Amino acid sequence: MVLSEGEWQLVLHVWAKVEADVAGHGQDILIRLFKSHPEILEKFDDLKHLKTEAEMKASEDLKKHGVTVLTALGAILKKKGHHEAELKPLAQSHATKHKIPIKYLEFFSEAIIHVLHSRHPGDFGADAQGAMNKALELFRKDIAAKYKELGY
Ligand code: HEM
Repeated sequence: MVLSEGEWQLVLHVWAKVEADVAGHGQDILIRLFKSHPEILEKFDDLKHLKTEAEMKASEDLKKHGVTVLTALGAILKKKGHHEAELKPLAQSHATKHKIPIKYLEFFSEAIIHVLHSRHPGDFGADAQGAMNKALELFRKDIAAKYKELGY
């Protein structure tokens, strides 16, 4: 699958709203993800004790993890599908060290999309919704293949 330049433009236009407050979006996305999927919280040894929303918002460690994922994903999206080099070390760490099943990445994509609908609807209309679905599907397809390429 291959996105048009117009689709990438819609993706990166709403992504620019995320990067206006990366830490705040990271908190929102991760808190949504951890509440929807408590099994994912269990994968973070430094976070897995967290329970309340106030506790999650107070955690400097959670905030750092939100910045790390959104910064890496932003760099990948700006490759507009030419992301082989970026996906290799991510597959290695997430498959073999963090032990993240591939389906968890779909739950992360769902949390991104939920936060974009809530925060930035004026930049997330019908066309941009479709384009973001496609960009995250392409990311998931390609990283799932990288998981397999490493034997996981
Ligand atoms: C449900 C989805 C995911 C889970 C559960 C997960 C889990 C983790 C964990 C446990 C760590 C190690 C944290 C630490 O102890 O310092 C980590 C690191 C990291 N994650 Fe994720 N991750 C997910 C998705 C992603 C995605 C989609 C990206 C980028 C597009 C990403 C980028 C990173 C980066 C850059 C690091 C630091 C370096 C590395 O270990 O590769 N993560 N992740």
